[PDB]
Amino acid sequence: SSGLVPRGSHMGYSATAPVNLTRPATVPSMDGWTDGTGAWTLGEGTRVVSSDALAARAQSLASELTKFTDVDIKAATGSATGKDISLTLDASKKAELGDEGFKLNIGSKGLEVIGATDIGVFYGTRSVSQMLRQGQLTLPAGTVATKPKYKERGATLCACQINISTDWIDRFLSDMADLRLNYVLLEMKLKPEEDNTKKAATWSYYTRDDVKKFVKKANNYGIDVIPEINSPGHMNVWLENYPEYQLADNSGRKDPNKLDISNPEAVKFYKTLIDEYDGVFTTKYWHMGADEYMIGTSFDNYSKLKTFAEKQYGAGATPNDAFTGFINDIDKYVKAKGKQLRIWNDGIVNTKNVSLNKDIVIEYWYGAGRKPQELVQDGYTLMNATQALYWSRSAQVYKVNAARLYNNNWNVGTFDGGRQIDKNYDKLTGAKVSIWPDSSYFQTENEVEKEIFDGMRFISQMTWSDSRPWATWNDMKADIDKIGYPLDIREYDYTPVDAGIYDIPQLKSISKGPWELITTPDGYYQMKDTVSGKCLALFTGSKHLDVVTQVGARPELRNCADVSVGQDQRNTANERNTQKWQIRADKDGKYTISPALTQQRLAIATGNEQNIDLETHRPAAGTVAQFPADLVS
Ligand SMILES: CC(=O)NC[C@@H]1[C@@H](O[C@@H]2O[C@H](CO)[C@H](O)[C@H](O)[C@H]2O)[C@H](O)[C@H]2[C@@H](O)CCN21
Repeated sequence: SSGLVPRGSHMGYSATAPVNLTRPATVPSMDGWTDGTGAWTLGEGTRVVSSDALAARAQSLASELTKFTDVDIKAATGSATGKDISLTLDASKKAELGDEGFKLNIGSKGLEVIGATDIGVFYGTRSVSQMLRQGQLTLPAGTVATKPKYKERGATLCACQINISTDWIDRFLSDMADLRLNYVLLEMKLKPEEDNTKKAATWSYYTRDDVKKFVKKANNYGIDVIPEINSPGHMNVWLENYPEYQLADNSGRKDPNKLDISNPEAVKFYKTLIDEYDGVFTTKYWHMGADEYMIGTSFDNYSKLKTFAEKQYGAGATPNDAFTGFINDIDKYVKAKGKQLRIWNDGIVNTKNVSLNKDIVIEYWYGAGRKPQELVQDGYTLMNATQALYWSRSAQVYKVNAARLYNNNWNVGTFDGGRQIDKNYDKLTGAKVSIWPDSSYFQTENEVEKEIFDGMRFISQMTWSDSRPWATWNDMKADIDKIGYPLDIREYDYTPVDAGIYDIPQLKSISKGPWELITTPDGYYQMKDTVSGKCLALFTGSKHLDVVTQVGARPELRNCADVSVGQDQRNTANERNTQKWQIRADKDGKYTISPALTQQRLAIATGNEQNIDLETHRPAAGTVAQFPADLVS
């Protein structure tokens, strides 16, 4: 017989270790590891030891490691033993480590993590968590120091028109932290509450309380959450109810997507929104978008902007000048609030009388138009937001192919359309992936989460390490899978109730029930009415992005769709996903039911809910309808 038995190494340091014991992988990679003698084992009695200042980081790391390892790991202050993980903040090491980098020393003093900042220590602890959560509790001795090549590393998350649940955003933020990603551009609506903007409080929106909460979580993770309110284009969700601010074409037809930048009350409305955001985001940036103002048309159809340009910026001024002038004016405005402005690059147009301010960060996604190398020559600060790093729920042209990018040698200087710039350009800030909803019924947010996994690891690797230590993408993939999600994602209770037969009094206006609940692979439920044999759907109402956003829309019974299939079944996506329901448990015990696509909450209508949509249609009082959570708590 083989005699196979667990090795069962003693906890702490051992001078003996096999020469080729695996060093568990991390993402980002920690390049330039220097091997030392022996190995260190996490085991019974191992503690995370730190100063008082780092106590919170130590306690959190101990708790997490206890969960992953099944060993009771406690935090402590005072002296560390070779059994222990030590956290050290040494701010004198800024040259070696920078604002975000860290050093690991693994040896007879235990596992030491050193950073020059709180975020640095935290980022070192992410590698420690990654290394210890792969079923191996012995780590080869040695040392490494690592810091990110680029300062901004992250994602555009367009939580726009449709709502991305705050629970999803919290998970997203935990995933970003695991991956040492420090940037999220969040295009979203913060619920407008002043008399002069409140008619734009249509769904999707986020409450001030909800934003304050995820910004606080982000900041603890070293993540800069930058808001975007796109302007002067893509303004439908803001101007629908304010036709007075919409731009009319030569024939007098207004577009709810277009802000009239010649109307000073329209510009003031935009600035009012900036002021509303300022109370809840902590970032020093403002992103105003400036993409696709004239999509589906041209400035020739808006002669009024030419007229405005000439008045404002002198004879010969063009609509491009007026557009750039609006950008420069928003720059002036947010600077005076201590912020730096950011735009999308298609906002950079050929001007005559006005020139675009060079203190504006350019996030470059669109390679038609002024080329990267040209902007380099100009001296602009640039972030790589290539379309190669896009996902869309509906536009299948936009699915990140991490394999292809890894194998083809993309790096952060590889701008849109494969146009290379010097990756060491001293004003290249970094790079990001971008997560766009577009026609939104094709994929649930949970399917989005599954799909983006590989691409998030790819961008993490190339923005921090800018190296390819895995021989191929497939080698990377095997290690990223072994590393897995951070604790918070593993803990999220996607489906808190068992499949089965339920009485659901909230649904009595639809059927007396009972209801058969079954779970879906994306972490939702289908709810079948045992009376009619049909399934509950949120199907009907006014939409944005082909998803029902109408506050007060009522659910309905429809023939049962097959909820067991994946997102490649595009032909049935709408019937399927309109039949998916998210069930959450209260603090504590009570359950809420939300349409998976809309992320509003079912409630019995009282007739006292207050919202712009409800001024013009209300569900019959006492019937069950969807509402944003803030109108029904
Ligand atoms: C920078 C970006 O690529 N802009 C152009 C478009 C994206 O447009 C956004 O669409 C969302 C809704 O999905 C918002 O309305 C936002 O204001 C727009 O900027 C679009 O998502 C994406 C891809 O479809 C391809 C082109 N970009």
